[PDB]
Amino acid sequence: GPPIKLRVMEAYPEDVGKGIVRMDKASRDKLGVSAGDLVEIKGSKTPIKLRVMEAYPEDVGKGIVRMDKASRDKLGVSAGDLVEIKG
Ligand SMILES: [Cl-]
Ligand SMILES: [Cl-]
Ligand SMILES: [Cl-]
Repeated sequence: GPPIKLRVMEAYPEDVGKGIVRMDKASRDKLGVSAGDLVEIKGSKTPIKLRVMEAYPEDVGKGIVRMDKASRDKLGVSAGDLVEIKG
């Protein structure tokens, strides 16, 4: 559906090495996606796809997505950057 911009932040250690993105309900609902769906994320390198998982309560309403450093490096983005996401 429509793309949205979200601030990428580092995965909690619990989630390092899972090909996932933690996204909150407002973000998922704007994108039209569910947990388990793949989303495409754009950065300075070529885009990647990650699997949506429900945000942690600590992060709800903050406009962020969490993904691990391997994902950010593959995207050519840093923690704190805005990234474009699309379902
Ligand atoms: Cl998982
Ligand atoms: Cl959520
Ligand atoms: Cl590189």
